[PDB]
Amino acid sequence: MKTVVFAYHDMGCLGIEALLAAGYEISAIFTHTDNPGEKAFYGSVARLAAERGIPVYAPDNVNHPLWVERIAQLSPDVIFSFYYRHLIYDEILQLAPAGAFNLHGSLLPKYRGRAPLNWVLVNGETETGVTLHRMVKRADAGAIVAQLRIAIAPDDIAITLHHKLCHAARQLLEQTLPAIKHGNILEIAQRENEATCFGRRTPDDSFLEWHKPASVLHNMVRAVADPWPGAFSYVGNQKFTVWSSRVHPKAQPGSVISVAPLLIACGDGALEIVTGQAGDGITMQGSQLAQTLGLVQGSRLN
Ligand SMILES: N[C@H]1CO[C@H](OP(=O)(O)OP(=O)(O)OC[C@H]2O[C@@H](n3ccc(=O)[nH]c3=O)[C@H](O)[C@@H]2O)[C@H](O)[C@H]1O
Ligand SMILES: Cc1ccc(/N=C/[C@@H]2CNC3=NC(N)=NC(=O)C3N2C=O)cc1
Repeated sequence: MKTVVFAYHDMGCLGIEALLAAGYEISAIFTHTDNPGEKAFYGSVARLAAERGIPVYAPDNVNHPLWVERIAQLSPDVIFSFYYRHLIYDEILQLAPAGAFNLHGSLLPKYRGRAPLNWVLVNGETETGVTLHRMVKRADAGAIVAQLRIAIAPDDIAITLHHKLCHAARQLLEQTLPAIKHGNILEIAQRENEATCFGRRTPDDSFLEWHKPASVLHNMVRAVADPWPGAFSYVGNQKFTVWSSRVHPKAQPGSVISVAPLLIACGDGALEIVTGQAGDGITMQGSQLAQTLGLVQGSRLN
């Protein structure tokens, strides 16, 4: 079976890895260029393809006609997206007779959209999953071919959850790809009244507002802990990042209760800044972070 593939990130790499094991011919892979703001810790889909002799591109707009045209000539039987970031129109999606699929890290139709890895940790979800589905004009909405559910633990952060999502993702593809290759899918439409959609995330989305409950602020620390861009606050004009934290069950919110442990009063309870860095400084424990910041007992953040 012949395939053209749209992939990036660790999921991109495992997807391609799974396609090749299961015995497909990946005729070409589309991907993206890396960006300076996003710590690139993950597998490179472009290195993967080169490694295996597959043609690889990263056009900013795959939906431009010339690209539609090169894709149509490759005669993809099936189309696979694994963690690609832009929409692929119905023109490219129609070109595959056996159809097109996407692999997505959520219990669809919950957490459609972007960065569900991170969104579920922000919202303090106790479980999540991986879904493989028909890829249609409308984002993350086509019929579900398979789904594997996995539990989020309280001590989990973005990096630990991501490796569980990838582990789950590879299994899903072992449990799915032969069936797709042979012509044997139970696809079920997604239930629209259950659906949720969460949008694009930026570093600025992890600003810490200390009027919130601590466990809310703690779940933001967890959702973008390193290698994500880190939840942050300010001391004066000084930005500083909270890399890891701990909820500790009469100081007003955003006030430094103690500086060792470095403990900030929130709206409800208190959050311990276990580790953090000031501006572009090195990472340190919280007691040291205070000293560098000039924080004292009773200091006010924004
Ligand atoms: N099917 C979806 C599955 O999740 C992917 O998320 P993504 O890989 O993070 O990619 P993206 O949404 O584009 O977001 C990444 C950008 O967003 C930044 N980001 C991501 C999460 C977050 O919590 N904060 C943040 O700033 C990253 O640093 C980077 O700049 C894709 O959204 C879809 O493929
Ligand atoms: C705002 C936004 C923008 C893009 C997006 N997902 C893009 C990604 C990549 N390309 C896709 N192509 C198609 N035709 N359908 C999909 O569901 C797609 N996606 C599914 O993960 C999700 C939300």
